[PDB]
Amino acid sequence: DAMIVIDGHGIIQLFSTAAERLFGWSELEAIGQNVNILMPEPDRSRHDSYISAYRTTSDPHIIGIGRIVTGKRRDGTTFPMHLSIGEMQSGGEPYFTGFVRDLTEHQQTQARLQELQ
Amino acid sequence: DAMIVIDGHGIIQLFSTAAERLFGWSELEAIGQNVNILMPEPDRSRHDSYISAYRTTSDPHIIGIGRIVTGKRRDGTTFPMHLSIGEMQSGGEPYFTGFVRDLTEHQQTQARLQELQ
Amino acid sequence: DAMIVIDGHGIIQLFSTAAERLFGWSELEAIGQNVNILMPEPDRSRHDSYISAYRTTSDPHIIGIGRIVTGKRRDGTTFPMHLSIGEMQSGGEPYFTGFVRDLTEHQQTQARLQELQ
Amino acid sequence: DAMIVIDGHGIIQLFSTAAERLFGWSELEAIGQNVNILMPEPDRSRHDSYISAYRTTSDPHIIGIGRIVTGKRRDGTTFPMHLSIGEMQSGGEPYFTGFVRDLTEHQQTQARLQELQ
Amino acid sequence: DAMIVIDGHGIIQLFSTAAERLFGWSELEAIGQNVNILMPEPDRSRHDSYISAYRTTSDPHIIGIGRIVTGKRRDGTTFPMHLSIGEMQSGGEPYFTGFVRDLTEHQQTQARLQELQ
Amino acid sequence: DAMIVIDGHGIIQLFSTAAERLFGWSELEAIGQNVNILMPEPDRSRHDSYISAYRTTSDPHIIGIGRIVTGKRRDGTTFPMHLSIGEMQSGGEPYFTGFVRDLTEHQQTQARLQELQ
Ligand code: HEM
Ligand code: HEM
Ligand code: HEM
Ligand code: HEM
Ligand code: HEM
Ligand code: HEM
Repeated sequence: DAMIVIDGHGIIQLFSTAAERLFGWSELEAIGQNVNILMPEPDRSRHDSYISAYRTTSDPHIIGIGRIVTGKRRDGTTFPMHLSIGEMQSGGEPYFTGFVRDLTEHQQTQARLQELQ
Repeated sequence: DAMIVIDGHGIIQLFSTAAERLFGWSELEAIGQNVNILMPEPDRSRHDSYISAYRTTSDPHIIGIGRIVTGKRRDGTTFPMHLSIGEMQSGGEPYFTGFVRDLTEHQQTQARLQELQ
Repeated sequence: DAMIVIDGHGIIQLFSTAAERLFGWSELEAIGQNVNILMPEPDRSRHDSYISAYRTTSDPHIIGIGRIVTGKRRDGTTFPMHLSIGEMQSGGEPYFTGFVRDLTEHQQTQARLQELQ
Repeated sequence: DAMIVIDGHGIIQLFSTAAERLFGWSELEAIGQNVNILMPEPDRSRHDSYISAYRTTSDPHIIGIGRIVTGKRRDGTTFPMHLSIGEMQSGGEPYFTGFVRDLTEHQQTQARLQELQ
Repeated sequence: DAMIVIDGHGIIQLFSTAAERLFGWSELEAIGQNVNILMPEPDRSRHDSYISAYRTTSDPHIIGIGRIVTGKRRDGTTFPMHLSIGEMQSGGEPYFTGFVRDLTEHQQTQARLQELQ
Repeated sequence: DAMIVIDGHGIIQLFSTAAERLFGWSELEAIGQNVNILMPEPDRSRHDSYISAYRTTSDPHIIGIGRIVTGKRRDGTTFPMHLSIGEMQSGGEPYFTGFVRDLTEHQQTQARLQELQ
């Protein structure tokens, strides 16, 4: 699956090839942008508050738990995806790694089985 | 899973043992019959048009894509199944191979999990 | 997954560690109790009749078939689980083995994919 | 896979259907016999010492670890199998559960791949 | 995996796309050729005798059993593969279906793990 | 599995929790060290030449191919592992991501099956 690394403020630092395939942004396009560009509203506007809340409280909601969420492609289409977040440290500052698993195929098979009785 | 081979007009040429188990027709019973006997209406009556449309346009809908569809047993019961279609040539004429995966178990587990809250 | 063994009257004889983790009862707590404590009503009150009906008729409903059912934890929360039942004999009397697979994760992933369009 | 339950002295108390298929002994034949009948020498003669050593020291070698060992069928043929052992208590005495996974297929595929260059 | 269909004399009748990828022969190249071109000697020269022996005796060695064998590519390189054979009838004559699973990756991983201690 | 990120000179920039578990080095201990500390000789001394050779030639040996290699823990024990390498760019410089899959379990099961006939 796809891999993204962000700094303590949600800025994309590293964007894997698979992330380019999934989200539609090239590495140069994605790096330097806030990770919130990869999700729809309301999560998009709230994303910084999610990171800030974790830095303040150290209380995890997805970190070490995982969660299926809605992601957004550059073309504006949305998709279901599983998200796991790793916490790292480099040069005195926090960095977060995001592993993204596209569940579009799963969602469609399930809806199709439901739709066929 | 089950395997069927048809000629360019939808006539069953080869019918595997697993196809006999799934559809309820023996090989001798199935061979020489149109593949449309394995599906309910409206697909059943439209099936020849689907094959003819592909021979004319060469524009695929399931070939090289795959699709979950409703199949029909000889006893008249229907079931969800995944279908993949391979295109072959033998003695100057087109033949199509169909690989069928019975998704009855999957559909029932899913409906049951949904029904139990 | 979890394993439980009961006598011909539904009394728990053996309760695996994994069963302790899933149901919330320790082995000493569970042993000597009727297996009906592991399920909600109406199955709970009917459970003895299910065992008695099998001893009389020898007609199986889950034995050698399997079934997804709702189980109940000691804290009173319910969960979906797959149940397989094995039939054994020891010292002239019937014993039944129950293999339990927790499908909570499966049910939640499915509901979540459905809820996200 | 196969399931066996023994008392604190290695006597078979319960023998699943799958264990009957794998080992070649029927449930009535197996129950009341020492579990050592299911393995070749030298493990066979040493088996009681393995159980006794655990009761004395409480130091596990397979319990909670697992191990691939050589098992023996009634017809005298041997096979590789994975063994996991669960420890239980019933009516003041220890009982042990053995889950057996036949690895014959695995061993043969591996030897065959090795033998074909 | 790859699929091939032969007549009662070992002549290739149908050759799937995946078979073209695995063996190196195109469908037109393969059709009309004996299936023995897909294996090295000594199996190659003996192959007709294997089919003839089955037609005479009806005693199976791979049919309904399966077997890992050495296959051969057009470029002359050999590889390990699993073979399953289905028996069919069409227009009064026997046809055989061969499902081929390339085990090159498996063999190499295994040899590599062995070579690294 | 484990994840490591290095700069264009083999210096560890990010070291995941799973990498800490596998290699035995904490993140602070690993960061700033050359990736060659994670492998035995001769690869260890040659590692810089492997990276330099890729920067010069752009000719891949593991990048986009994968390879099972011998890794080394801090305690000095070695293990078989599968390695996949991703190539990234950040702030005008190349970075490489390494995904490490511990194959110790696989190697031991295989050796054990071989050793038991
Ligand atoms: C692309 C789609 C994504 C969506 C829709 C999403 C959404 C969310 C949500 C709902 C939360 C928790 C808020 C709460 O429940 O109170 C969260 C937290 C967080 N996310 Fe994202 N996220 C996405 C991607 C990412 C990625 C790729 C990373 C890392 C590279 C990341 C880093 C974080 C961090 C560091 C937190 C705070 C820690 C925590 O609450 O566990 N997110 N996000
Ligand atoms: C048994 C249940 C089946 C059902 C319900 C079914 C239904 C369909 C549908 C919906 C289409 C596409 C029409 C469209 O979207 O415009 C199609 C096309 C086609 N099917 Fe079937 N099919 C079945 C089995 C098979 C089998 C077993 C074969 C081959 C042996 C086969 C051969 C073809 C061919 C050659 C086409 C045209 C190519 C294409 O559109 O990709 N079908 N079928
Ligand atoms: C914990 C949740 C469980 C639930 C909700 C449950 C429910 C049921 C149901 C619905 C039936 C069949 C009644 C019918 O369809 O007519 C049944 C039968 C039976 N159950 Fe349970 N069961 C549970 C656990 C167990 C366990 C762990 C065992 C064995 C240790 C067990 C032993 C049996 C036996 C012996 C029968 C009769 C045989 C048969 O009908 O196949 N049950 N149960
Ligand atoms: C059938 C083939 C079997 C073989 C070859 C085998 C062999 C062994 C070996 C090698 C040990 C450890 C001795 C040591 O390393 O010091 C052991 C221990 C033990 N085994 Fe077996 N065993 C078999 C089946 C079983 C089964 C089915 C059970 C339970 C039903 C069982 C119960 C135990 C117990 C309770 C111990 C002592 C606890 C421990 O050392 O972890 N064994 N066995
Ligand atoms: C390409 C590599 C292949 C090799 C090395 C191979 C080798 C063999 C061997 C060793 C036997 C059994 C002889 C014996 O043990 O006495 C056999 C039998 C047979 N094979 Fe092949 N085979 C290959 C492919 C195929 C394919 C693709 C088909 C069908 C399309 C096929 C059809 C048959 C038939 C019909 C028999 C006789 C039935 C039986 O003995 O079970 N073979 N082959
Ligand atoms: C820890 C055990 C490792 C071993 C034994 C190892 C060994 C090797 C070997 C044998 C080569 C290719 C030399 C050749 O065949 O000519 C290579 C190349 C390379 N490795 Fe490592 N490696 C390890 C870990 C890593 C990690 C974790 C990374 C990245 C974070 C990495 C980055 C690279 C790069 C960038 C190349 C050059 C590109 C290429 O040849 O494809 N290595 N390594």
